Amino acid sequence: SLNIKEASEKSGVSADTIRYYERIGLIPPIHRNESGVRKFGAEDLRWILFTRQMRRAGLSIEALIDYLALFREGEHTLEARAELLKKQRIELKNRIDVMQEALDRLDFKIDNYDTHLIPAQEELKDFNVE
Amino acid sequence: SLNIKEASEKSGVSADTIRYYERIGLIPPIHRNESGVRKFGAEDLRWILFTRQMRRAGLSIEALIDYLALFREGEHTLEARAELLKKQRIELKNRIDVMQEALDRLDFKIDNYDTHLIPAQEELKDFNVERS
Ligand code: MED
Ligand code: NA
Repeated sequence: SLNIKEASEKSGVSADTIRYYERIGLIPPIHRNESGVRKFGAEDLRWILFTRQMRRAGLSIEALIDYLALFREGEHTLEARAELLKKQRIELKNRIDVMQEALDRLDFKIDNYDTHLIPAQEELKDFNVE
Repeated sequence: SLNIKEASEKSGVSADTIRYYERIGLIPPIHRNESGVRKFGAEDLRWILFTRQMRRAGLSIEALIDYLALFREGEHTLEARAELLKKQRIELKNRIDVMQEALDRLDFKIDNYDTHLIPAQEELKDFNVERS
């Protein structure tokens, strides 16, 4: 198993972020060895990586906290977990759709520079009139 | 002409957000009337709308300020403006692709629940009624 410094280097998540994840219930409680120190197993690293990934994708701490809490309650929460993730999925896909509309807008503007504005050496206003 | 209240309503952007965009150079300076109040035209609204959409997509405030600055400088900056947009495009595409990775991960986990874990639980409940 890994100590926290090793877990940080492996996950690309800072040691203090890992401490925070555990304290507020984003990742399961971590084993403490005889000397009082955290020792991280494979499933701990998987929770760390999942948290890092979902947070960077915009899922809130509060949803992720709820999901781990249901997970720790065991099999009687399977249906509530599938539902929670399905709600997060729709929200995420909506965020993706928003971002893609902006990328499409940027692509249109860039095509306009490449195809029209730069060859004419004209601003869009200029060019539109002609 | 629109006033700021009209421009805020039409653009879906708060009046204080509009004032902030002008103040820091995200949108071009707005014409003032004889009273000193702002009067908005169509290109103003087009800039407010572009700014809002781009900021919401995470384009940096500093990139958008540079883009307007180039625009205001004139025709000689056209190539530099396309390069700026192209750089922002790459970075936005990368952000989207990372979000899509996360979505694929949620779908995988959701398929495991709906395909495997829940019907497994359901099958056991049936076994237990049809054995009782
Ligand atoms: C470390 S996240 C694992 C997610 C798990 N609860 C599942 O059933 O797919
Ligand atoms: Na070890």
